[PDB]
Amino acid sequence: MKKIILTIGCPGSGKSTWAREFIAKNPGFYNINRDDYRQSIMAHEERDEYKYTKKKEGIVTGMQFDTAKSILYGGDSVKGVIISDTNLNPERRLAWETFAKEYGWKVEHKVFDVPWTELVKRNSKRGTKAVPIDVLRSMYKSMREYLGLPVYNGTPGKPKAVIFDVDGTLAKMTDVINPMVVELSKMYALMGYQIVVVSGRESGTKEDPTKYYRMTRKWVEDIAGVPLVMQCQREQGDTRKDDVVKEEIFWKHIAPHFDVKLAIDDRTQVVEMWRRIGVECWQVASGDF
Amino acid sequence: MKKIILTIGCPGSGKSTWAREFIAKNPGFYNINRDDYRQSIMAHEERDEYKYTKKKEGIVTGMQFDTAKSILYGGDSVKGVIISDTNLNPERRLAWETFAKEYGWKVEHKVFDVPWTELVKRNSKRGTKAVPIDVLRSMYKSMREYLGLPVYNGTPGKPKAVIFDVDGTLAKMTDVINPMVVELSKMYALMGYQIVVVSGRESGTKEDPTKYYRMTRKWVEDIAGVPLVMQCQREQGDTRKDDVVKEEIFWKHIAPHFDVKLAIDDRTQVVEMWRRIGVECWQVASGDF
Amino acid sequence: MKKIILTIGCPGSGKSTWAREFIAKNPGFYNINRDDYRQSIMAHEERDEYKYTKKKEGIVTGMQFDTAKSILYGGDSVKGVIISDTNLNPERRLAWETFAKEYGWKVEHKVFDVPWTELVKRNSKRGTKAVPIDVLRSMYKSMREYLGLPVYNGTPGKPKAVIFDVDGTLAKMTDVINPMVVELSKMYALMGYQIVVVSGRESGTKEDPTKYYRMTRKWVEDIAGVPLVMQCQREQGDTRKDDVVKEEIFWKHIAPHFDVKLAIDDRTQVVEMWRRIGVECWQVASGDF
Amino acid sequence: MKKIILTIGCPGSGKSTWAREFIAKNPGFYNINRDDYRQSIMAHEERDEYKYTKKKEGIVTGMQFDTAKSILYGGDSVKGVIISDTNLNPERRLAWETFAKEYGWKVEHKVFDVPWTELVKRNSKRGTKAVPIDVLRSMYKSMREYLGLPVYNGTPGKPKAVIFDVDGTLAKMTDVINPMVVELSKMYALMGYQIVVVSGRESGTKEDPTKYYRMTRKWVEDIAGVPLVMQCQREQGDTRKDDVVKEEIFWKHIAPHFDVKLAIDDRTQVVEMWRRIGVECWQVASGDF
Ligand SMILES: [Ca+2]
Ligand SMILES: [Ca+2]
Ligand SMILES: [Ca+2]
Ligand SMILES: [Ca+2]
Repeated sequence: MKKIILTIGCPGSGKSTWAREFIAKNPGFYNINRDDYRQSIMAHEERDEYKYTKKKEGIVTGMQFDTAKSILYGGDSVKGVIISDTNLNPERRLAWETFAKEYGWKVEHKVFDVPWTELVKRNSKRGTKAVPIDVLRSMYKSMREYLGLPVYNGTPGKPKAVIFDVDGTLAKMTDVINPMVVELSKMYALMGYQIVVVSGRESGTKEDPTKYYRMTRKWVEDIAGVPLVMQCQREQGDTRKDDVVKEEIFWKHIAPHFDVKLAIDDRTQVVEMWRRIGVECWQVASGDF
Repeated sequence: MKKIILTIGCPGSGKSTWAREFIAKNPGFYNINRDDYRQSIMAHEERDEYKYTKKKEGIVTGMQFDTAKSILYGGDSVKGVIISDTNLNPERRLAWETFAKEYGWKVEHKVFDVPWTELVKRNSKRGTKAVPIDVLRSMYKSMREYLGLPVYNGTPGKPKAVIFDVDGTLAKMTDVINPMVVELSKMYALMGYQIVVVSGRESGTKEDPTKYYRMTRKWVEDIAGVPLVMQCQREQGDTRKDDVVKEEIFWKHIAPHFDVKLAIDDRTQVVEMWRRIGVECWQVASGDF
Repeated sequence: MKKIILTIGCPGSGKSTWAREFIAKNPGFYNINRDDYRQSIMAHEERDEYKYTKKKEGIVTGMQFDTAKSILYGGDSVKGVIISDTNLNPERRLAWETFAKEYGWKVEHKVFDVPWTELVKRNSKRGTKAVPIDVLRSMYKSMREYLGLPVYNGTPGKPKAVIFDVDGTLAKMTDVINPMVVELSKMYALMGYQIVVVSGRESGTKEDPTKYYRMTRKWVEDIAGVPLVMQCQREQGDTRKDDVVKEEIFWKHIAPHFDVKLAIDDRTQVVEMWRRIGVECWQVASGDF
Repeated sequence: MKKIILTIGCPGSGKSTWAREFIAKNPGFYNINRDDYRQSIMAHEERDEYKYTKKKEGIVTGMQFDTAKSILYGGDSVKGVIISDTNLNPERRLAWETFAKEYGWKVEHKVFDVPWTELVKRNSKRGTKAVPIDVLRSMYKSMREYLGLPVYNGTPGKPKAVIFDVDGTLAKMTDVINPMVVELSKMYALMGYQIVVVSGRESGTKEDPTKYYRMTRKWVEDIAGVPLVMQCQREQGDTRKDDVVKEEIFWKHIAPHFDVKLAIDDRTQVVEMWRRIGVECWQVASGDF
């Protein structure tokens, strides 16, 4: 049975580099792509900015299926076709499976799951064919939904709480307290909120695995006076992205003991994470690092 | 007297497009540029990512002055040279004036002041030679300092206050209140803070110039219950960027009656503005629109 | 009646620059193109070299008509479509007219006739999407056939003859004779051939309109000893390409009095011309100027 | 002693791809290049066509040595510099050795000898930064002079002769004779010239190593009636370029028994070869294959 391969990825994920790579080695497959159709029918030049239209889209979609059927109804040399689109919308993925249903073709998937941070890096350098930051975020959001990744919906029972970062949030860089924010934690203290403190600093070093955890705990507790309830920090020896560390700490140490209602941070890649998993977050300062 | 033209702009401002344009029409001038030297001495290809080095920089700087003196000490056909760099660091601008001092050349300036928002648009589409978002912000920050633009340092006397946006901040889009944030305004109400409300919505329409100001004032005051003290909104008929509107409203209506200690918003271009002028700001949600 | 515009041109003629230009101003038309389809179905990157296949072509053609019918059978907003291909093969042009026949659409033409020399200039600088020199020549050859331009088939009656250029052919640059070639003219003298001499040098200058014609005639006749029968040269004040001058001189002064059986030259652009119009030609030296 | 590496190659030879490759692995070296300086001082954009000037050149040269001395008189970390230019002019190569002489640096060479045919292939696809065909030929001509490759100056003693190709020269493609050319051989027969015939066709096949040599010899001798004196053809099993085959046959079988005064061919790559080695050649037809 001839196959129809759908690539599943956000722009910059690797879909195309793969499609060409593949097709080159597997003579028999052929590439079909929206971006290409979108540019060709406008005779656009690489540096042009395509304008969105419901009309042009229909056209483009039509061009896809028609070419699909048209290349899949050829010589017994045709192994199948690749749809190197983002394919992140489900109603669209379904559309393909149904279409391949009433013609006798199977549908396969080739995923290109790349970390948010890496997608952003490439996007910015995509240039013209780059994609706005707000659409990349949504894309990735749909990719998380396709992968099944979790979204925190709360925690019935346990007390509500606000999370605070240390570097750049409560502290400004033996640094000095960031007034307005430290006050915040103390105001959420009045209200009746539990205050969990968090930090991406390594707990300590090889020989003193808590050197920094201790130095931080001291600071927070004796210079900032943050009435915390629980403090968490990156374990010594962890070289994974801040992105990933704080999520893991949230799920394994926070989520199951608190009803998180807010998170305060400054680092963009972290703030971006809190919001994906379903946790409101306020960035207290420009943090593009 | 031969001249040495320094272009003053952030990347994407227009420096180079101008330099080539100019030189083409004014036979006699010659271009000198860091970026070019930085790429040539590494034999880099357009798509390569140059790595920063204090050593390589020295080299590059040396290449500049040497070529400067070398092209300015030529035939009486040489009108002068253009330094198409960002030239935003002052210690560097001075260096040129002193150098041109001890050789008999005058220093001229050609400014390319482009709105932040426009710089960001182009940067993202610059591709490889694009520049990280954090360095663009600093660049622009230096450009504001060179232009003399104001930076709010506070207001001795008048009462302290926090500013709140409406669309997407206090309200989520007859929309519904955004819980955590509306609570914030009320908590800053306890403390003893004056709460100024702000909005980029047009006050009203041609015939009803306050239709929206009224609809907003009602909402804020009777559904959100925000104990504001002053409400400001974009005057009907204003088609300038949100960026620009709220700054103007700040300087002409807020700054002179309040000691602003914080601003709450969600729209990135606005949050970016509050911080340039020296006003802490917390983004309560992803707002890349 | 909806229209289907076929652009007629060799690559580099201007087809695409026009299509985009047009479509931008005439909202309603849409671009369809082989090159685009050829690259998309291979997921090729700009710098890749497509490999020709009878199979892939069929595919591409199918993609054209299908999209043609598919975009021409849409909303009453669709004015028509543009086929920005070379469309130089007639069997192909016919195919379109017949197709548009059995659907109710008219076929229009938009020609982009550019001089050979200019096509070659652009081609070389086309880079990757450039086209081999032998295919450009054929293309252009088909364009001449579409324009109706003449092809010399001979001249029944008048005596046979060989044409010789002067600069770089009979003479090497008061220059000195090019031995082997001057001998040639004299050998074609034995055989029984009439020898017509030709030159792209201006006959003379403003005030002495024959200064060079005379200087040449002297040389040819008294240092080279070429037993010519007729000498022709570029009239003083003619700034048109050598290409064009010698063709005009051929048709208006040579073709009607001689049965040309060969032409000797060295300048590529001229040799290229002699052969298009149906005249054998031998290049006696590298002449890429 | 610090080194100054001169790359020796025609454009497209590989100089730059190598320089970047090298420098990346050998931290300590730095690239200096004319092309870069030539573009930077005009603020040209990739797609611009630089205009040659004796003035701008001086500038560029000055920029080289100055940067050379300037980067070679730095920290003990500087291993040396690479001059990724064509460096094909000798007066220029000398200039470097003398310069590095009066400063204490040694001069090294890194050659990039690529076949003519391959240089032409890449050039055409170089695009903007491509180089005219006439300058490539000269470049390569200088490269042959630097490599020491031979240039035939004649053969005192042995009889003079003209060489003729078969495919496309004497024959037009059991093909049919090309009238005007076959007549030529017979006319050079009168004069008193020896006629050597040559062919790039394989002599024969695996089992019949002369099948084609015989078929050709028959044709030439009994249908064209060419009064040859010696026939040479590509030995069965030789898959090297026509370019290379005929040169080898010339040096090992022709040059030492004849005083070649002309060669007739049609294939461009072959005609290009005859002329490099110092043998006049006439292309009888467009042969870009
Ligand atoms: Ca932080
Ligand atoms: Ca808002
Ligand atoms: Ca000539
Ligand atoms: Ca041949």
